[PDB]
Amino acid sequence: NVSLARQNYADDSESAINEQINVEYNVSYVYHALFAYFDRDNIALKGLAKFFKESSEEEREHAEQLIKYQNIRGGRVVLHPITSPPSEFEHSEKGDALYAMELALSLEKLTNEKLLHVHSVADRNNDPQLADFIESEFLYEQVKSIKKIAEYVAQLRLVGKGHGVWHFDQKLLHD
Amino acid sequence: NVSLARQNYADDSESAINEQINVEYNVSYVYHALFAYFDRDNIALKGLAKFFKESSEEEREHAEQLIKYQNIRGGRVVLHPITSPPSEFEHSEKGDALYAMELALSLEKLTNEKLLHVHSVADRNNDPQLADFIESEFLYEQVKSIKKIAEYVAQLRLVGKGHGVWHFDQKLLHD
Amino acid sequence: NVSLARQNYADDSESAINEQINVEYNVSYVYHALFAYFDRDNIALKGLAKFFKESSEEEREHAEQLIKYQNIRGGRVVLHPITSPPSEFEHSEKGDALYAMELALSLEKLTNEKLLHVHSVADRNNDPQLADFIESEFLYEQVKSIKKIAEYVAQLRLVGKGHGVWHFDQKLLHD
Amino acid sequence: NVSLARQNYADDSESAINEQINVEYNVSYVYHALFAYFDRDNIALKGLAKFFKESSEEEREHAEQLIKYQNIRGGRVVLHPITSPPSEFEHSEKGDALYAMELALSLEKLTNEKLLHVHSVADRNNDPQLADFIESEFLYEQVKSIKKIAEYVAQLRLVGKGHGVWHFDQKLLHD
Amino acid sequence: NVSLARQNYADDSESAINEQINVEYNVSYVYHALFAYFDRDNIALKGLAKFFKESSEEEREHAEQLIKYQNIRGGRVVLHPITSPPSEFEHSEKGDALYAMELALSLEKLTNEKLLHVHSVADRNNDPQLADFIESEFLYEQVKSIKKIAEYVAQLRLVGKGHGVWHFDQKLLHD
Amino acid sequence: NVSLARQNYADDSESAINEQINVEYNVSYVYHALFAYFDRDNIALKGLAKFFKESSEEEREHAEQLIKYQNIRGGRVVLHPITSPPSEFEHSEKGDALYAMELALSLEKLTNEKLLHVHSVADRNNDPQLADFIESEFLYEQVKSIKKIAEYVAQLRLVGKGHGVWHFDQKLLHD
Ligand SMILES: [Mg+2]
Ligand SMILES: [Mg+2]
Ligand SMILES: [Mg+2]
Ligand SMILES: [Mg+2]
Ligand SMILES: [Mg+2]
Ligand SMILES: [Mg+2]
Ligand SMILES: [Mg+2]
Ligand SMILES: [Mg+2]
Ligand SMILES: [Mg+2]
Ligand SMILES: [Mg+2]
Repeated sequence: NVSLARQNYADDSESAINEQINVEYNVSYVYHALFAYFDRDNIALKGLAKFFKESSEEEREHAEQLIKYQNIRGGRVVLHPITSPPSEFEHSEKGDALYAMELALSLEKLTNEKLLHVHSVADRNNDPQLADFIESEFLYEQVKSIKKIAEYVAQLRLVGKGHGVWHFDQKLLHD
Repeated sequence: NVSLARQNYADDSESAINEQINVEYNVSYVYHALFAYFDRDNIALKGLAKFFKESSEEEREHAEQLIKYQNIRGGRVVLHPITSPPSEFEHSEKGDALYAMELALSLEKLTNEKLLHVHSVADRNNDPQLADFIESEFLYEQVKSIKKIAEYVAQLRLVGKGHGVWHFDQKLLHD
Repeated sequence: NVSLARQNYADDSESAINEQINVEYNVSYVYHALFAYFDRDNIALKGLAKFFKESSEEEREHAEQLIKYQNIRGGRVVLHPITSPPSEFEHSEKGDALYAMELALSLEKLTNEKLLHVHSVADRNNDPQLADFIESEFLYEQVKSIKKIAEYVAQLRLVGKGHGVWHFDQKLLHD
Repeated sequence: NVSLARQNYADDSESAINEQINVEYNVSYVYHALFAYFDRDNIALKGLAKFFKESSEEEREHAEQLIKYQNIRGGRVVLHPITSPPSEFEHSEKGDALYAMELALSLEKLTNEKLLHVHSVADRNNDPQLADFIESEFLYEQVKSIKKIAEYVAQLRLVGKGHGVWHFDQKLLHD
Repeated sequence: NVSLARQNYADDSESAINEQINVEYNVSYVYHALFAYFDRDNIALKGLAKFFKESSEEEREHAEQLIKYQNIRGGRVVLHPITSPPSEFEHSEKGDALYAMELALSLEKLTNEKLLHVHSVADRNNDPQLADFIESEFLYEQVKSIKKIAEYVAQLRLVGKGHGVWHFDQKLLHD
Repeated sequence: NVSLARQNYADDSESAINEQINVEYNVSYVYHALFAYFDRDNIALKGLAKFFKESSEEEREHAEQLIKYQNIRGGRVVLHPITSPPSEFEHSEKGDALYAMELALSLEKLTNEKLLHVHSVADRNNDPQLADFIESEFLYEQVKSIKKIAEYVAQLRLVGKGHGVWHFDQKLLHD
């Protein structure tokens, strides 16, 4: 029936973790839609495809880590529906590549906002282990990832459409 | 914005592949709910949890392989919603372990049924490349997986609840 | 009682596989009779003996693979009687060696005809996995084996009886 | 067309060796039916299946060794029909595993009885080479195999049906 | 003078294979004309030259594989004329590189159409071995090749004429 | 768009190189027809097949070297049609092997005559680099190949038909 491990773990904290699992899965799914777009033969931006596919795997790993954490604390994992992401990332004015990177950046900042919410739930329930788990396993990697993608945005704006985007994509491919 | 690779690839086949991606993703998600249940401290069947987690990873890799195939043929990948799986796999008369394994078996047979439909879609559109992709990459591995899981069901019925289930789980844990 | 794996597997397909198991065993047994003849001290064609003994092992391995396949699909293996092969392969006009190779060739073509029958049973029962299993695991190796033995027939006809047969046998021995 | 090697080798002994080849082949075939039964998905005793498959291979290698011996002595090898073995080894009161092992034990004792007759055939024809071939290559290995299988029968009676049988099977699987 | 191997091999299948051999040779020859053009000192696109030269060698290897297959099945190889390809691939609007890569794409799709025709001939003559040979040895490699070249077309359109084309060519050279 | 490398390179020399490219391709094609004949299951001369296959590859490599040379000198490669070779090489009185080796000898001496023509075109046009290219890259290998094949003709005449030809062929196979 009941968890024998659960201790100092509030219903609201359990719920916030189940919510964060769903955020990470949904963002993982959008990254996989981004991979599927740039992997098309008529788009053919293989570095962007690779980067978005690796980002999809990374976010799913975050989701799996939170599932494991939930059970460590004795909460119960509830897996919520995963929403259908858009399929098309065409943007004639910005170029598809810059538009996709700007969307990835907004994806990372949304994830960060959600993580900061989990942290506030932990603090208001006096759960220092949950607060530390979020800080040490997610918050620092999240701001590093935000800065990295913001740098890609800046570089894609600098090189311009056409040859420059293709070249930035080759740099992404071989990193 | 049109595929330059696409040839002899019907919209019928394109949609069946997008449906199969969704089937594999949903089955992967159910396997992750099964992992999350047996990973609970009060269930504590580590072999079952490991088997279902690795099954979840395998089904996700099937989805990603079909995504890449779609783009090879010049179809457009559409990622459909992933439905929320059940969280509870308690069953007093069968025991949780036998019940979960019988559910895994029906998951694999449902996947096989969907795969056989994709193959008939290929045949009816005279798409021998798609037919052979399904046969060579999925259909043989699928009947092997169904037999493996039916063997686990038989072994779980033989050893009985309690000590026997825990012992079967340890064997799974070390496979 | 009943197979839990069996799915899309017709009674006629199960029967055709049990029949093919018996074909492979019977051909394996005739190859072993061929080995036993050329291994006689007064025949003393050690390359032919070796080739026929390895062919006997190969065909028995085919029989064992079909037994395993039957259980993978959830059919029930029925092992039918194995017929007594002839013991003597003397042929004064052709020479024993050429006569035995021509018989091996007819053995391989009979096996091929039986395999093509299994395949037709699979197609008429809409069993694409069985059809692919036969194609990918048997049909290609079978035509390669038929061409190889036909080449031995042609070479044995070319070298002629006596010294030439003994020499061709030495070539077979060291391959 | 006559053997130049044959010496002190009675037709009595030649026929007894051809009979022993047939005994080993029939026992090998029964062991393969036992493999095919325990390899079923609803039986799923992998250790038993492996033991019986390796027993089938061992008995076939005995047949092939006797074929080679026949030709060493200058007898003519005759390969007799191999009879269809039973397919079903279900036994509610003993349990399938104990029943099958007791059948294996009687198979080995029947083989031993046949071997002892071949030895008496050698003795009554003053064929000390044949007698010593039987003693050195078969009779000691045969009593060792009978004792090993009688030990398996005793262990299967001790552990009882259900969990115990599955556990004994796992020990067999890792031997 | 007659094939002893030939079995279940229709005259129409033999002809379709001989036609496919000629298609592979003609495509190989056109690739060699593309190599000879981009290897000119005043064109000097080394990566495209290398790619077209390796494509010519691989298409010739396909022709040789089909020759060997014809003899495995016991048909007779007939080698037909290889027609003269164009020598000039100058295109002012598209640029030579994009024009040549679009031409390569249509050559691969033309080969694919002929392969699918051979497949249909095999199906119509109930030749599952020939159907499987085309599927497993040619059709999958062909769709991968078509996607690769369509990706090259997309990249050549993205980078534009002049510096971009030269840069894409360097990428192709070192891959 | 004109060659910037071309220097002291006469139109007649350019044309003689394009003619020689077509000579090597046609000879290569005939060697492939010889391979396809001796690769038949009812001919089964594996050494002759291997020799003619590698001769075909060698002559095609000569053609490609002449293509590269043409571009080094600034001429334009023109690829002419490749005529259809014979498919049958049966000769009852000589035997197929001796007849085919005598045909290869004629092929090599014809190629030699064409090369000596290219050399005389170079001399008439005071093109010492072309003359030296032909001398050092082709003429010496050509007389060595001619002597090699003449030696094969003499050995095939000496061993006679049947066992001798098969034996010579085995020697060729292991060279
Ligand atoms: Mg994350
Ligand atoms: Mg801290
Ligand atoms: Mg799957
Ligand atoms: Mg076989
Ligand atoms: Mg296939
Ligand atoms: Mg024995
Ligand atoms: Mg080439
Ligand atoms: Mg090709
Ligand atoms: Mg040459
Ligand atoms: Mg010189």
